[PDB]
Amino acid sequence: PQITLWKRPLVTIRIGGQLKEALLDTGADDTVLEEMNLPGKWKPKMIGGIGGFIKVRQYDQIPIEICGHKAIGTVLVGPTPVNIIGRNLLTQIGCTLNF
Amino acid sequence: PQITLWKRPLVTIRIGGQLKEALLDTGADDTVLEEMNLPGKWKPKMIGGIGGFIKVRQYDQIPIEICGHKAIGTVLVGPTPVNIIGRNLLTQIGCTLNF
Ligand SMILES: COc1ccc(S(=O)(=O)N(CC2CCCCC2)C[C@@H](O)[C@H](Cc2ccccc2)NC(=O)c2cccc(O)c2)cc1
Repeated sequence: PQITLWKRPLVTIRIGGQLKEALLDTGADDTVLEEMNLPGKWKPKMIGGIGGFIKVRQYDQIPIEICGHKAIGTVLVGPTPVNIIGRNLLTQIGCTLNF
Repeated sequence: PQITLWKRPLVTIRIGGQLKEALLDTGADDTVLEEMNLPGKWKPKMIGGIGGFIKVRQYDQIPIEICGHKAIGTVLVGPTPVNIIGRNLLTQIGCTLNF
């Protein structure tokens, strides 16, 4: 679809048979989800945002269906204010900015 | 134009006699610029993201040129690591997400 920006670009994603709302975030390098349980080995990681650095858990090769489009990639889990879909997966679903 | 997301969506913006590189950021409600001594009235504000909150100065009705598109609106000025063009100005240059 085409998504305008007068409202937050929130979409439904499917991860582990759970539906969640996530924000399409072109300013985010990474995909970062609020506290949740995911299967597999994780590696501790640190990432930086506007307010400083946080600790997150890195899960690789995780499938997510973003608004009907399939991705399989790195998902970070941690204390993000909102679930965000970043560039690593935006590229997988063929998302571009247009004006 | 169409901007892919393989790399950070950085573009040239103009605010007075300052050209700067800024992120076209669909995850940002508002525009946040690195510290600069803009003229006129402002109000203090706190904004939050990954890592917590920072203190900014909100300036209203500031003209910005973004990739040669004209915009005018609210700009938040403070100790951000990166210049951020938020949805308030993205809608004004006609910016959409497409996939
Ligand atoms: C109200 O206006 C706002 C409020 C918040 C923000 S925000 O910047 O915090 N922010 C708002 C978001 C924050 C997360 C939850 C939803 C709200 C915009 C976001 O795109 C930032 C941009 C960014 C990039 C690099 C360094 C610092 C910031 N990305 C990131 O925080 C980010 C960058 C690179 C890697 C990464 O893992 C995350 C912007 C405008």
